[PDB]
Amino acid sequence: KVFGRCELAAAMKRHGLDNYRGYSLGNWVCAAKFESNFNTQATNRNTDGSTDYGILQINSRWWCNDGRTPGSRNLCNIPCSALLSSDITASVNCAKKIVSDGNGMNAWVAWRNRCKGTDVQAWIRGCRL
Ligand SMILES: [Cl-]
Ligand SMILES: [Cl-]
Ligand SMILES: [Cl-]
Ligand SMILES: [Cl-]
Ligand SMILES: [Cl-]
Ligand SMILES: [Cl-]
Ligand SMILES: [Cl-]
Ligand code: NA
Repeated sequence: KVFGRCELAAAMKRHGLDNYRGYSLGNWVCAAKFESNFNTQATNRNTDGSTDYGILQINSRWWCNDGRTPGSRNLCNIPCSALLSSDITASVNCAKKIVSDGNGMNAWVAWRNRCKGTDVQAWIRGCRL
């Protein structure tokens, strides 16, 4: 599924991400824009052989099981394929665990490089939330 900007903002709010660990909804929408372009089916292989899955590009190295990432963990206790669903529940639940892990949204390198410190409220501007 390819979400619209306000459509995803609304879904993220419905699943309790807005202001989760103090990160306003525009931070989460900005992260999703640069990680996946709002596409739930986005996948990207990392040089180390791990893979990033879904709207928030969650990595098989730590967070999900894809059966092909040696020495990895599955801390969200999910198959990485669950992160590609049109329903964002599994991605949101796993993202809440990641952002609680100690470095907040810095875990998302695209958030640190493209969203951090910017006018992230622009991402929810005009949205009926
Ligand atoms: Cl957009
Ligand atoms: Cl915001
Ligand atoms: Cl594995
Ligand atoms: Cl594990
Ligand atoms: Cl599995
Ligand atoms: Cl959803
Ligand atoms: Cl933080
Ligand atoms: Na894994």
